[PDB]
Amino acid sequence: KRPNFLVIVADDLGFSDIGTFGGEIATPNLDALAIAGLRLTDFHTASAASPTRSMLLTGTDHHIAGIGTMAEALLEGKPGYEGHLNERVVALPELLREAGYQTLMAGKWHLGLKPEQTPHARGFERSFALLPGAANHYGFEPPYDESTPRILKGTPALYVEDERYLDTLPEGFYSSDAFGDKLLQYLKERDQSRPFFAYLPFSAPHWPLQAPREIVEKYRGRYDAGPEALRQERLARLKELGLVEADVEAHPVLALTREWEALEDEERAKSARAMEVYAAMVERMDWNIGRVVDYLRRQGELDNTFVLFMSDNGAEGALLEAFPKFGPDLLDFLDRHYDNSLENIGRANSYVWYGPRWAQAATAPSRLYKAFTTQGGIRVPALVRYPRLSRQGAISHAFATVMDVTPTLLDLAGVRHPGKRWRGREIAEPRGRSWLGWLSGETEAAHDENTVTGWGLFGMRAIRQGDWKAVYLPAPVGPATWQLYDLARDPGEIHDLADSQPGKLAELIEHWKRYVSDTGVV
Ligand SMILES: O=P(O)(O)c1ccccc1
Ligand SMILES: O=P(O)(O)c1ccccc1
Ligand SMILES: [Ca+2]
Repeated sequence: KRPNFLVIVADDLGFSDIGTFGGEIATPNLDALAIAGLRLTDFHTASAASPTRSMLLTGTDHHIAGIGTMAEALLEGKPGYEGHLNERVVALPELLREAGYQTLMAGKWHLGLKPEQTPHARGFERSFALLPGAANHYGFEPPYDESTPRILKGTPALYVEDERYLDTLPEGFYSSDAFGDKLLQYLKERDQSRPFFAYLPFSAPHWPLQAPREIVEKYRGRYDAGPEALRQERLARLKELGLVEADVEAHPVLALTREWEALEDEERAKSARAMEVYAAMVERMDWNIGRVVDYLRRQGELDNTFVLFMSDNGAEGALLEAFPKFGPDLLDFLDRHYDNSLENIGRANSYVWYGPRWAQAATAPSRLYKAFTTQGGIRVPALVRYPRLSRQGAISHAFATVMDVTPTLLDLAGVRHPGKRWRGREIAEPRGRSWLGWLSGETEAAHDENTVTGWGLFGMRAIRQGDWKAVYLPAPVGPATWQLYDLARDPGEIHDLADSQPGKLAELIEHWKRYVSDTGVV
């Protein structure tokens, strides 16, 4: 008996959004996986979507795997800054597929748009994928020409099924529902006598925030108290459930938007409606996850499926109107082409994001959010449900990263990572470490006080060894200097220890430099 795998990835979901992670959002199917499984509180991704994906599916750092910076932000020709998963890496599905696994995917790819970079070309026997980093959840497209804001030009509903670039979408297309139908179709059509690797990367709860009315309607008024009232509920509940320490000091909320109590009644009603919509996206995703899990359960296969759920990065605090490289004139265009009046928020012809204060409610007590290298952007909820593993039913604070997944699943599938050559081309070997020892109860963790780990994206840096972490946030968002935090004592990265622990910081700076050098950071 070799296990199946089901790897589920939410897009921009916050740490505490889910019930079992302290949330008020209805997430029954995940909750059952979570409570019975092992919930991780110190599992890390990268600070953004394609870099994290490239890590998930290779076992090594994104600067090596081809996604040194996002394809949207370019460096060109430099090795590892291709904008797609490149040929210096072998992908997890490619390895499993050669060792007998049915490799199935329905979801967001974000690892390349060209025929030779598709899920189909990178190891997926069957795939229904959105290739870009985002799109209108309903397939409603604005006009595409030179004047179209760059962020919208970058996010058409460009879907593929295997080799076929789809020329249209079914009527009633809603992303999370379509990903559910398709993964379910592929499972129903599988060879029932061989195991599967099912990849279910949703695009929910990623902007634009959109969900079926009948689900949003369930959260009517739930968010009228605003994002700071929400953060306080989330923090109380995280403490209550044992996910963060009872005495944790939460990092302060930093936002340049007007605070909730400064907003006029209409502004509040609309931002509350966006968080209602967001909630509805999470529940609806959860509901599609339940369709898949329930089918597997009825087939007598769930207990022999290793189930991993994770978000791909921290909650999305961005103001898309603030980076002019997303424009020109994003708001003016949206004003001319979309209907963001209150009643319409959440339909196909709205386009909203919920902004820095709602995001920060879900990353608390961590500092900031997506696209930053602080714990807010990189510490994400994750759970592992596999009953043959001995650590199950508990909360774990042991360090782990997204790069650990590939070695774990290869391990469990009984497949050796090929080493430094594959198909004759020279390739990278995983920087992650298999969780098998730790999850089978042999060891306390998969990493230790000497484990060194690096991040670097959008000019921001982090370097971590054991539980010490240094951070570099450039201007205008940080001091453009190295700050040092003891994450065991200060998980909010509030208390800069550069002055009191300068030796330790210089050690980390040295490790940072090895990292820059070993991964090809520019
Ligand atoms: O927020 P994401 O990094 O996943 C993204 C997607 C499409 C365009 C730009 C950024
Ligand atoms: O900040 P958002 O673009 O999502 C917005 C919401 C209501 C009216 C205008 C813009
Ligand atoms: Ca993401």
